Amino acid sequence: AGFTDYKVADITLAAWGRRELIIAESEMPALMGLRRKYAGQQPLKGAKILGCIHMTIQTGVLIETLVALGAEVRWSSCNIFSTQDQAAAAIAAAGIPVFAWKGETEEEYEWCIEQTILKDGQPWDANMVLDDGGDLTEILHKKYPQMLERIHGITEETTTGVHRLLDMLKNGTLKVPAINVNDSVTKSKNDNKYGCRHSLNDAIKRGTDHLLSGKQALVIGYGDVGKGSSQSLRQEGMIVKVAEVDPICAMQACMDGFEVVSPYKNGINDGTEASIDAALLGKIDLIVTTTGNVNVCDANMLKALKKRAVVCNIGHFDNEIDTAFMRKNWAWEEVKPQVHKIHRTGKDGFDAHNDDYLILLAEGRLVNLGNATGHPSRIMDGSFANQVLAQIHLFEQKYADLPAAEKAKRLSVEVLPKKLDEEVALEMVKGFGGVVTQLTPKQAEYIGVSVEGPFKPDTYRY
Amino acid sequence: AGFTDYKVADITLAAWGRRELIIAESEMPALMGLRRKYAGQQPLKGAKILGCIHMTIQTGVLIETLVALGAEVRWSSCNIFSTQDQAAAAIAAAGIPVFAWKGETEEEYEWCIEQTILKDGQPWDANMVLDDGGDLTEILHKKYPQMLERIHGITEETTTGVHRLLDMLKNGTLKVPAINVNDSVTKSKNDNKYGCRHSLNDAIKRGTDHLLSGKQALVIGYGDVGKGSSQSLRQEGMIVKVAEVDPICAMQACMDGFEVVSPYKNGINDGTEASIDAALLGKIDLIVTTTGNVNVCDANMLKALKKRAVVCNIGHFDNEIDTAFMRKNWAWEEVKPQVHKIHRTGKDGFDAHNDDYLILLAEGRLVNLGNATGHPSRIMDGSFANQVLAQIHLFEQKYADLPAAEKAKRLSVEVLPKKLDEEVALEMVKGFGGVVTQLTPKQAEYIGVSVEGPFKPDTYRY
Amino acid sequence: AGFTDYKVADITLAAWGRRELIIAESEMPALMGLRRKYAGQQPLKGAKILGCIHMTIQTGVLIETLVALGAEVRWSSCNIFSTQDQAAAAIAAAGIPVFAWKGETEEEYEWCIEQTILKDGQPWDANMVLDDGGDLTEILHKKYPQMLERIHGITEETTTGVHRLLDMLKNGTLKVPAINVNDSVTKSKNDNKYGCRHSLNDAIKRGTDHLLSGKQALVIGYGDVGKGSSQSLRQEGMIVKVAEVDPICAMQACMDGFEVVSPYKNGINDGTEASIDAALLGKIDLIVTTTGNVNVCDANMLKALKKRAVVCNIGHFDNEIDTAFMRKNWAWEEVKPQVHKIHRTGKDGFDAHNDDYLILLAEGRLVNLGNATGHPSRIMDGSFANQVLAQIHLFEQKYADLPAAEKAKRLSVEVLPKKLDEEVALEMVKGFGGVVTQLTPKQAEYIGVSVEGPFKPDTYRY
Amino acid sequence: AGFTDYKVADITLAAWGRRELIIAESEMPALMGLRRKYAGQQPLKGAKILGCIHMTIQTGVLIETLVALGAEVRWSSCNIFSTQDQAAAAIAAAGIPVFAWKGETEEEYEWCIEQTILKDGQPWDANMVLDDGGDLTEILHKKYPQMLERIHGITEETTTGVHRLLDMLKNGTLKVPAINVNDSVTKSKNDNKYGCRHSLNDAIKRGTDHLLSGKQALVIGYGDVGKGSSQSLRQEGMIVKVAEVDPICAMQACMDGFEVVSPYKNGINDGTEASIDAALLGKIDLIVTTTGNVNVCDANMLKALKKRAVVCNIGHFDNEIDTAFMRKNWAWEEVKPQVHKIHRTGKDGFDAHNDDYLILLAEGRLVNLGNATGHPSRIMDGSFANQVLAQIHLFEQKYADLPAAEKAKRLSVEVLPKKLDEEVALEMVKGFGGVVTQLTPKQAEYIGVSVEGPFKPDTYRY
Ligand SMILES: NC(=O)c1ccc[n+]([C@@H]2O[C@H](COP(=O)([O-])OP(=O)(O)OC[C@H]3O[C@@H](n4cnc5c(N)ncnc54)[C@H](O)[C@@H]3O)[C@@H](O)[C@H]2O)c1
Ligand SMILES: NC(=O)c1ccc[n+]([C@@H]2O[C@H](COP(=O)([O-])OP(=O)(O)OC[C@H]3O[C@@H](n4cnc5c(N)ncnc54)[C@H](O)[C@@H]3O)[C@@H](O)[C@H]2O)c1
Ligand SMILES: NC(=O)c1ccc[n+]([C@@H]2O[C@H](COP(=O)([O-])OP(=O)(O)OC[C@H]3O[C@@H](n4cnc5c(N)ncnc54)[C@H](O)[C@@H]3O)[C@@H](O)[C@H]2O)c1
Ligand SMILES: NC(=O)c1ccc[n+]([C@@H]2O[C@H](COP(=O)([O-])OP(=O)(O)OC[C@H]3O[C@@H](n4cnc5c(N)ncnc54)[C@H](O)[C@@H]3O)[C@@H](O)[C@H]2O)c1
Ligand SMILES: Nc1ncnc2[nH]cnc12
Ligand SMILES: Nc1ncnc2[nH]cnc12
Ligand SMILES: [K+]
Ligand SMILES: [K+]
Ligand SMILES: [K+]
Ligand SMILES: [K+]
Repeated sequence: AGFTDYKVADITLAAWGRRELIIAESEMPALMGLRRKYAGQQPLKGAKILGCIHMTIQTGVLIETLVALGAEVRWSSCNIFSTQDQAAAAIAAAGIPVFAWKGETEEEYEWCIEQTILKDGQPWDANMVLDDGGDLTEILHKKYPQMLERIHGITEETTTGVHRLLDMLKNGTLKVPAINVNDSVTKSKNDNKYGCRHSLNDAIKRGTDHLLSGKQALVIGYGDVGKGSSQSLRQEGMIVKVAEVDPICAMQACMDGFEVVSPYKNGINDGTEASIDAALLGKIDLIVTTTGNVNVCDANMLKALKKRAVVCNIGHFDNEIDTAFMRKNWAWEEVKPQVHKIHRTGKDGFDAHNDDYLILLAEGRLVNLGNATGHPSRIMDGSFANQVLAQIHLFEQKYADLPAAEKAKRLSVEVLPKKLDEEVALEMVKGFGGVVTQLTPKQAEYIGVSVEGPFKPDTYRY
Repeated sequence: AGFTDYKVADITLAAWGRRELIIAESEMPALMGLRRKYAGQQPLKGAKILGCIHMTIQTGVLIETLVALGAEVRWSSCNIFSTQDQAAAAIAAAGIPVFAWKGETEEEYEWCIEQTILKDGQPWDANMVLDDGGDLTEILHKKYPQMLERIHGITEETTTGVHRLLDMLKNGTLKVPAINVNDSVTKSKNDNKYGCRHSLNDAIKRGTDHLLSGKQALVIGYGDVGKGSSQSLRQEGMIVKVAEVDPICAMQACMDGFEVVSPYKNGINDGTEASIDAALLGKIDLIVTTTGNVNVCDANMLKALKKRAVVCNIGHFDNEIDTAFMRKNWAWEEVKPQVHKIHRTGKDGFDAHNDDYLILLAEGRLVNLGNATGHPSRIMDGSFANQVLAQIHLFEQKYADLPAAEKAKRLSVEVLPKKLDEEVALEMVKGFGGVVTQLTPKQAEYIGVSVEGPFKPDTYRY
Repeated sequence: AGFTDYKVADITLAAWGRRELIIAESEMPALMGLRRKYAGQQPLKGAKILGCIHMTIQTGVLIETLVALGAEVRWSSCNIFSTQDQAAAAIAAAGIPVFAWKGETEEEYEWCIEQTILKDGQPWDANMVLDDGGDLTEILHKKYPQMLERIHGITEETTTGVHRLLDMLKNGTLKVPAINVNDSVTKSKNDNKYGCRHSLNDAIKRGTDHLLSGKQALVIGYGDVGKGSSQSLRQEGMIVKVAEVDPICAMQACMDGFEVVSPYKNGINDGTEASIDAALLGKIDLIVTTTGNVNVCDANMLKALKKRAVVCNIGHFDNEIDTAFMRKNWAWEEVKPQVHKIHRTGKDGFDAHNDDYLILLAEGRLVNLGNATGHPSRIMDGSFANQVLAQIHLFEQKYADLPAAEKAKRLSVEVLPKKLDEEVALEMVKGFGGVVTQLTPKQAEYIGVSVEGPFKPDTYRY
Repeated sequence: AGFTDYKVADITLAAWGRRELIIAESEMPALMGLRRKYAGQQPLKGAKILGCIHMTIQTGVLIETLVALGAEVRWSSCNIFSTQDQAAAAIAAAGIPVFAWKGETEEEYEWCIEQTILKDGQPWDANMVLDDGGDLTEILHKKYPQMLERIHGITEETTTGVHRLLDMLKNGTLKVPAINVNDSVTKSKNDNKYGCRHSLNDAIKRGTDHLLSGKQALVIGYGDVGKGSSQSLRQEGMIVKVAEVDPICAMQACMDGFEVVSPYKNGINDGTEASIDAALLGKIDLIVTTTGNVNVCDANMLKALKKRAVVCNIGHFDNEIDTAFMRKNWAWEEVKPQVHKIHRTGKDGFDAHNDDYLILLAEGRLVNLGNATGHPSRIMDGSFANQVLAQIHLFEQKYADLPAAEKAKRLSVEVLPKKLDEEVALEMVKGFGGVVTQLTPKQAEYIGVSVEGPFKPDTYRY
């Protein structure tokens, strides 16, 4: 009962967090099916996992699934605003080291990751990594390279983090093999698209309580997150316009019934105020960045936006919006946590009744997790069942224990095989009460598949 | 001008067809852009293309683009009901050999393909093949192998035809290389999905004029065609249920807001009447097959359907529905072309006032093309720009002229490169008036792409 | 068998029309329930009904219901393009006088109405009137006032016709009592709104085969027809803008997720070209008029529309669009019946390849009936069950047989009582397989209604 | 300033509340337009308003508009869970008597109303009443008749309160005239419908964070609230079924694309368990009551619901659900405020891991206000502009000062005139940036209206 190896906002929130974990378990059949399937086998016995992912109720169910399969863990959040304090409390109260609270400073964010890496002031004997966005992976490679000599693999959650892993692999700087969890269909579709459909409008309502119907939105990007975000707004009755640099994604937006526009005249972002389509931006009530890119809602765009427009970002990092420009030039009036009016009158105080402001959500950080609770349990079930399978695979592979010759042929970034992707999906469908049909032998022969799958070639896009 | 090398329903429909071709050209900017870009170069000069694809207005613009780039062609439809007679007439009146009419018998269908293959009773000097579904490809391999010796390639339109090509490649029986046109994103995720969204409800309305809002539909399959078909019906207000054998596609259906059901109890299709979920099928007003598989709307399902339900197929071939069972056992009352009441009372004549019938559309053949006009020009623009690019590529490669050892290195089924897919998409977006944004050099570096694209890795699923 | 008292396009279409009538009966449970309920009673024995309403399959079922209840009728269509020739043929072949074909001239339209009014060159002994739009009503009042001395009532179908009846009543020129069928909920909602949702996109697809998704629409008006029309387009993925003069209707459009715009700068229609919002009109691909008003798509709007935009009208009369201006100034190229390219280059012939044209559907007449088949049977069931009830009521009232004192207290325009409106709706719900719940006595007492209804006060708006 | 005449949860929330009021003012152009138009005239100078309506931010803007026009007020909430504590704090900190907090007991709820009625232990000098649901109106009639002698009128917000007023009028017990604010179009067809569309899914997400897409809902009722509620869930991807006793509303549900079902076999609610459609209720994941009626989600329905279904009510009063049965028989586990697991195992404690529970939101009280923030400011703008106009009208009429014979002529429940309804709507449309078109004199004559409106007859249903 003398557990002290944690730091959370308020340990007394634990009972509430535990009640929400018990509900979440009932919403996560793929993940809880893995718990039941592998509990006796203990496939993660001896695993010591450094985890860095949004400390939500859903991540709590992931953590306790890893522990139930035999692992020890040390946990932090991968964003300063995404922790649910009741989830962090419930995990700490169960005797699991977690360093996470909603509303960390940047210094506290780094300190939290460091508290997972170090145990009693010395490097923990970690041997597995679970990451979301690549921050823990980067810190280990830059600051604790000796620890990577003992680590069998990294399982990376998100599009931005995979990009960072691939840059390291191309540069010969990745030191351990990784699984790209993002690119399972039961992750990328379910989480990146459907999760944002549920949680974007949720976060905007909680932050502002604004009517969305009848108002004008601009969604920057139309990848998986942009697709789900645009739907989140369109289904509420917003008039949604979409920006894109990828003409295939822009084609999908047109065919999906959106008008495709650019913030810049003729799409040319030459850096001048003259290039901004001021007429377009002057009619926009809400802008949402979804790109994983840098400065896609720039200073000149922010200057041109309609008065009282809402500005938010649902991509991984806040630099999608030039919030640095806003910090330098405009006065911030906090409405409530994660909601700020940015007064474009200047930086020297503000007029509480000034009409020329923007509303920035979550200080430009991931808005669904910052102003609401991120994706719902039944969606995160897919992503996190993938994470568990990937942790099992890399931990059983034992890369750190292999001779150097075996290591060279295994230093890669891989995806989960389609058969496992299908098995996760089947458990998700059953959670809805859906009934999948079984092919007859003649039908399986006719289309050239096994009755048990996989049902599509690896090239299939769904 | 003394041209007689054609067979169509009614040559006097040519002027109407030509008016619709001129409209369609204005709806097909990618295809007409290729005409403008390549007309001076004449990249298909010397090409002699056997074409087998639905003889619609959209196919007319494809044909005339190939001719405009230097090709000569001989053309037939790939389905007995999909020709638009005014399109066939306009092509024949332009001096282009075409053998196609709406409402062919099976014998006439085979004769029409044979009239493209033979000219003046002897093999035409063909050197290229454009196919949709693989029927012409199969006839050439089985009956005209000497002609394949001089053919440089096949460009195949559709999922079913690609499967047939891959079976041949794996068995060592494919004799010329092929391009899988289906799997461009501007084909598969445009034509297969959005095309069916436009044209399924269109065909049902033309065939029956039934209100769809408030009625119950069952869509068999949730691949690209099943996704577009379900949306076609849901957007009209149908209550849509979806069946699937692929749990990933079933998961998408659930997350897209559909109830996932099986015609069989617990999904087990064991051939007994007892396996049919009679309560489910007894409530269905419309069943649509979308699978490319065999007997997915089987005899026992047809016996169990609600009285007066509509039965149709939008997959390539009619054997998705057991129409043979219906021909053997039940009396067919033609309402009008491509609309039959199937009287479940028996086969010995019918009672015009019997209440126990099903309405079968297009005798189970592709319903969008059989009962309406298939996909609209602005969607087919994508598929057919891909076709032209693929014809240019295989014709310029000149496989038939290669030595045996070089043929061996090039005998493959390939897809178009992503850069070309993006260039097609860009023209389509411009056709909507969409404006694609250009990355700055810093943004392109940040995400690791060229400013000119491609913007996604080949693994990206959109 | 010597029946000659009719004029239709082609009597040989009768068997096809009869097959479609038999299907339509199965889609019209309220109307066929009235047939079964009242057949023995013959409540319309002795009725001699002049009917003027779109001679569609649905009107055929109405006609034969009146006849089955004892009436004699003489029928014409209320629009030159709305007849379905197979329906007119089936009615004529059954021995019922009908004068109607698709594609009448204005002179033929008037001649057809006159052939119902006259029998053997003399006024028919008509005693009831069923009208849609008020043309027959107007002709009787202006040209055959003596016939109105024998007529017990008029049952008027549509919003425009009711307006005309109310003007006559206010002016003391209406000569017989009328029932406003339009304002039953089972008419106005079902027909005016839902019918247009089904049939507007249907007609545009049949006329043009244009992709609608991703394109820009302007719907003029947001009453019942404008609401249904906007939904017909939005559900196809159009980007729909709405114009209105009624701020309450405009508020609904905003809340329904549409941008509300005016063709005129600041909404001020001063008659000058300068007042046109040329930037707005230059981006519109489709304009649909829904108002029942005059010149809502005027000459200056037509001049400013985007090249190749589609122009159509779904209100009752063609004068919603200034087609007279187009006839005077621009060359018309017929694509096919009810589809014309209007070449804005001038009136002296046209260039078949000119890019500066508009596509006008149905020459500006009701587009759903002109280019498709109007509303579906299951929707028209509501409107036409109301018509039958209203004919029974007015015929049984016997206004023409009353003393002058009784006539004065009965010269009114009335609606059907709510209890009958509910009974029609119940039969419609049952046709969908819907199950209405029965209030318990305690619940009925709690909300202050009878268990049998009516369930709402007459002020309720639904 | 020494003000103590209030009771709120926490006065230190005032500054947050004031920030949200200032935002809400920018979202409420009709209400703020009334403030600007009437501030100089002071039409409510001398008004002393007892107000009983949900103490939200939106109600704060209403209160301060009344005060800005000259009124003094004493305020309470009309529901124990609907107060936003920061709104109550901001109003109290402005020196306005308010007695309201989120989470009142029933005794506290009654005490709060009593603190508005009494000032310093004696009747306040009230002369106007603003009510939502009729509780304050009932207390005044039953317990404070002498106070009603000096009250000029009641302005009643909601359907349930209007029903109570009409019952009193019919029984001869209503003592002062009333305005039915509910039945303005800018109230009923804005607040009742669109408000629930925004706020129902909002409350469910905040209370449970459940994914809604792909799950089964049953909405009891399809009036204004039921229509908006069904849309709230359907737009999230729920499979929504609708129950109704009114066949017209049921017909609308069918035509809007919903399956219409009854909890009872054949719709017969005879009080036996055998009458429950157990198969139907066993598949429902969420039930929402919308009726204003009693016991529409009864004890037998609650016993039959699928395990872990969510149960909630968005009608005015909690007796739509038999929560009394649940309090008597089943154990309640509080998850967090306004979220309880109802364990169907029995009442003698509960098992935290029991799978057989229902999730009840807001203890069966109005869920949008109990678990979220009710309707958004831009929707409440309409309702509350109507409230202000109604207060001005009844206060200026001065009923309490009239002689008995004149009171008799004015004792009524009336609605606001259409012209005012349109003027409210126009301000709302301008708030979206919408542009209403002005009729030309010829067009106004053609349809029989004034250029200034009203544009529709009083019978028009929108
Ligand atoms: N908040 C969440 O819950 C959540 C969930 C999943 C992923 N993410 C993050 O969201 C981001 C996007 O992820 P994704 O999976 O959608 O990636 P994606 O690659 O599928 O899509 C990003 C899109 O942005 C477009 N884009 C890039 N630069 C642009 C610019 N300047 N203007 C317009 N469009 C531009 C690209 O063309 C691409 O289609 C990543 O940072 C990812 O880590 C967040
Ligand atoms: N009519 C058209 O215009 C049109 C357009 C494109 C393609 N097609 C044809 O439609 C068919 C489908 O093409 P696609 O691109 O959608 O292929 P696809 O592979 O994307 O989808 C077919 C789906 O059917 C499912 N399926 C197979 N057997 C099943 C069964 N017994 N029950 C339920 N689901 C089952 C598969 O799991 C798969 O997801 C092919 O024949 C293709 O050639 C028609
Ligand atoms: N084609 C069909 O099947 C069909 C069906 C029903 C009715 N109708 C006809 O459609 C028309 C409309 O009927 P409705 O029932 O919708 O009537 P409605 O009164 O409910 O709606 C007409 C709307 O037009 C608006 N309007 C008038 N002038 C306008 C202008 N200049 N600009 C913009 N908006 C303007 C009005 O404000 C009103 O809301 C009538 O002519 C009716 O007879 C046609
Ligand atoms: N929560 C909110 O923000 C909010 C907003 C407006 C009104 N309300 C309240 O919601 C309730 C409904 O208001 P409304 O304006 O929609 O009223 P309404 O009269 O328009 O609709 C109620 C509907 O319930 C139906 N109904 C009655 N008993 C039924 C039963 N046993 N089963 C099924 N259907 C049944 C009626 O037929 C009717 O159509 C009222 O109590 C009102 O005060 C709440
Ligand atoms: N609820 C959630 N938990 C963890 N990671 C997430 N990413 C998005 N939503 C999430
Ligand atoms: N199908 C139809 N028949 C008759 N009148 C109509 N009005 C609209 N559609 C109609
Ligand atoms: K969550
Ligand atoms: K077509
Ligand atoms: K029809
Ligand atoms: K609110």
